[PDB]
Amino acid sequence: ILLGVPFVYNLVWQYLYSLRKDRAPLVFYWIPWFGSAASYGQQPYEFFESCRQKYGDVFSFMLLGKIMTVYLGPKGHEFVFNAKLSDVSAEDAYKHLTTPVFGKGVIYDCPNSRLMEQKKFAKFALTTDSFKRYVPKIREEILNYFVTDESFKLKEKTHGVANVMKTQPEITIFTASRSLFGDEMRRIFDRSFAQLYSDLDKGFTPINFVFPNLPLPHYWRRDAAQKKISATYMKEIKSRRERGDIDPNRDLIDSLLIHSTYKDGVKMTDQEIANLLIGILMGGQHTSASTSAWFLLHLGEKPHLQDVIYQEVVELLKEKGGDLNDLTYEDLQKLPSVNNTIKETLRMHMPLHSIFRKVTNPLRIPETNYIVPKGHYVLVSPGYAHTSERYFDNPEDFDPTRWDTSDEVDYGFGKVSKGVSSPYLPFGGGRHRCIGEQFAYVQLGTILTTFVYNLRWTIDGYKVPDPDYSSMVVLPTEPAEIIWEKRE
Ligand SMILES: CC[C@@H](C)n1ncn(-c2ccc(N3CCN(c4ccc(OC[C@H]5CO[C@](Cn6cncn6)(c6ccc(Cl)cc6Cl)O5)cc4)CC3)cc2)c1=O
Ligand code: HEM
Repeated sequence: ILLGVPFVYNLVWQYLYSLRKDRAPLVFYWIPWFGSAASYGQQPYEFFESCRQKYGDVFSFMLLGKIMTVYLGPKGHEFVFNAKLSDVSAEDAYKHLTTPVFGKGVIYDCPNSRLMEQKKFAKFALTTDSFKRYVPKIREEILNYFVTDESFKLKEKTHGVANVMKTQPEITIFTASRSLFGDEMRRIFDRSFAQLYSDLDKGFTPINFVFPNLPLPHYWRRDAAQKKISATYMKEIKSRRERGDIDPNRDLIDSLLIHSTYKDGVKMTDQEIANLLIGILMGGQHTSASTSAWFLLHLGEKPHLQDVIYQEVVELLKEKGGDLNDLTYEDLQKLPSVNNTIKETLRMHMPLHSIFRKVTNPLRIPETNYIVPKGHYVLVSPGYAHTSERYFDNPEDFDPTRWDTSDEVDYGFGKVSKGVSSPYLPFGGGRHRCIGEQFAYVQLGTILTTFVYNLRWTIDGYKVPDPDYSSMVVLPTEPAEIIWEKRE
């Protein structure tokens, strides 16, 4: 009867909290501590609506013992994405997840001042010039999946059925490796190095937000996975240092080697660079492999859209008389089917759905008397707004064409926007703004252009998969496959 005992107190307390006209409204739930982890972790945009139809734009909900004050729409964007440091912490929300996976010292295992420069150091491999050297590497890597991978084998076969839960994560990590990390880190993925990243993934799971370490196999296998992979990168670092092979514009390992001394002259360690390398590779590999998976599916549901984005690239190549191997970075900038498709795929399917900070001193919510106390979490969600009749009409319609017809601030890593209020914020905003956006459109952009150029495909049933949210990012439920045929 320690069933009534918690029930009666958590129940009676749930009503207690109703009183305070200074605390945002809270969603009801029957389980103590567990809260709405059910309804939210399964379909959270419905859940958001199922709360806005009741409470408007501002509200809260329990989540595995932790409070999550929400704020929808461009006003929520300003409230969380642009909070300054003395009220919200982005590390105190993302720490227990990313750190055990990437390693100490970097990303969220350091103060914000540190993180700001790591994002600056990174950006030295993310320039207009880098992207020109990456396009053909990324492309040729793709084509090498098309010819050597059992899902395609385009030099033997002419029709097939490729799983996008396999093709895209492998193509994504292979193209990221080959371009960001260079040829030896890519050649070393022949080995089931991949198995080590599989071991690292299975411990990069939302459950880390509460259970980041406990004595289980995939926990210790993740710990060991991070140790083996950093030391691999720590080995590439040492081997190109002592070789004198540090080329300040080529890879991201280079660029990180050069620039990795802080404002106060303090020096990132060899492992700290390796960990940050791990985070970068893993973060970008998830969010990019997802987006290419979806725009592969959606183009298979509306195969007309492969033909738009196809004819666009042959008009450019016919002006160059130069085949696909002569399709450059600046040519990506002139193919708006590709970019709007990616832009649309990111509207319909932003990879992160919730975005947290934790509250570090009481924070007054604007035009309310609600104050978030030290202890609760804030949650923006550019995703809700990405698929609301409020901000886009026919959010259901995968419409790449819909994309036709404030100055700046620099927190540390180059100039970003001061404006956060756009309904469309796939890459976030503020000091935690993403730095791989333009890079992602070079990847997704070459994946996409290469696929369409060689492959025409459909998806059987014209049923686009339902989305899953068990995981760190949002992915199609399998069987998520594509029925393809060589174009020639
Ligand atoms: C398991 C039981 C089941 C019933 N259930 N019950 C509840 N839930 C649930 C709850 C919460 C969540 N999540 C979803 C994921 N979410 C989340 C994911 C990523 C994230 O990322 C923010 C930061 C840290 O990681 C990166 C991701 N990234 C950004 N750009 C590219 N990747 C990041 C930033 C920088 C670097 Cl270097 C790497 C990375 Cl990974 O940004 C924040 C929140 C938290 C809530 C999912 C399911 C369930 O599945
Ligand atoms: C389509 C692909 C991507 C999407 C949709 C995406 C999304 C996001 C979002 C929403 C944030 C803000 C998180 C917050 O404010 O809480 C963010 C930040 C970030 N992203 Fe991306 N990202 C993508 C690609 C990448 C890639 C390829 C990389 C690395 C090469 C990367 C690295 C980062 C980093 C380092 C941050 C900084 C977070 C911080 O400063 O705290 N992202 N991203």
